Amino acid sequence: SNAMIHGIGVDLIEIDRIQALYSKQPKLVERILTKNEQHKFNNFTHEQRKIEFLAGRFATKEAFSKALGTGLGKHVAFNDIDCYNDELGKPKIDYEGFIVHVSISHTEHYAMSQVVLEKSAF
Amino acid sequence: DLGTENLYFQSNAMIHGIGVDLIEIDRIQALYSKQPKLVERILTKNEQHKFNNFTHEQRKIEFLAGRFATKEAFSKALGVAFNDIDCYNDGKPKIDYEGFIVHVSISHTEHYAMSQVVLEKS
Amino acid sequence: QSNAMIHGIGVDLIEIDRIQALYSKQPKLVERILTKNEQHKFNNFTHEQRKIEFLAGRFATKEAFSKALGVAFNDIDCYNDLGKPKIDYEGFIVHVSISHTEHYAMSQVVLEKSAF
Repeated sequence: SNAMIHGIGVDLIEIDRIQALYSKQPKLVERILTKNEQHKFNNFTHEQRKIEFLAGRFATKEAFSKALGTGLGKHVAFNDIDCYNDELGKPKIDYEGFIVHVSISHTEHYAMSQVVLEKSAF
Repeated sequence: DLGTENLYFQSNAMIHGIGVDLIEIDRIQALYSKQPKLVERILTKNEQHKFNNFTHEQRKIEFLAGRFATKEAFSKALGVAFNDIDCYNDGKPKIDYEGFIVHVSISHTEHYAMSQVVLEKS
Repeated sequence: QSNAMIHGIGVDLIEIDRIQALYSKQPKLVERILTKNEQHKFNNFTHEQRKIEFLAGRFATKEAFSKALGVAFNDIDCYNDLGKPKIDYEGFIVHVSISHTEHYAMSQVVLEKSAF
């Protein structure tokens, strides 16, 4: 554990899969998003923006899990990873022991997210 | 120290920021075909020279789409006009930006272009 | 050289259909792409769509690694440790991540410089 980066993660998600499931099970939102993220999700005036936000959050959490190492990451509830936005709108995640770097991108049909977990200490 | 909230000043991070961008090539094609002059707002002179010398139209649009994704990913990692961001090739893509070490990678498929950027402070 | 912590990064996005076509047409190319270890996993998949998916992810990983480095594809052994994908290459700490959807596979690689 001499490396300064603990791990990296990336996840690509088809918007139509998220849309399908949200339509088939609206309580999907409560299973992926924190209360804070739900507040945001419910505040979007446009349904397509809601689905994009949800897809981006799902991809981000999957990327975060992959950066941790799936063997550990699968034990972290989505509800416990709060991806919030700073004052410039940049996505952020706080997680003790790391400096978490996140980036999200959207097209009409896909959402993707990248996470790099930098170690906070030597 | 000094009692400032300035994030850059206080930061102990090795990575300054990361950025990813996914672009649908069809959108770039549409944009170019119905507004060719915007290429002057996206590409530097050297990039335009290269853009203009492509013999095949599809490779021309791919180059543009890849540069658009790169400038967006760079912009997101930095936290600067696109036509002042010169992404050149060693054939590795690279961006020189005073004060930083800029790491870039670009990938293309038939329908999508993507780029990722990681910035370290010098 | 440089005082940089990172040597290079790479990303590759690949259309699954293209890999499907490659395997259908020229199944012998797999031995030029996959290491013997990877071929073992590949051969062990009982579901056709999941083995093409595995192949596509490994092709993207080799492409991404190659781009980050700036080595033969079948000499780049990507194995799983907690299930995290890993590649050993002397001089670096190789960070890798792979993602799949129905139609695309992608991989990203960050080559961190080792303070030996």
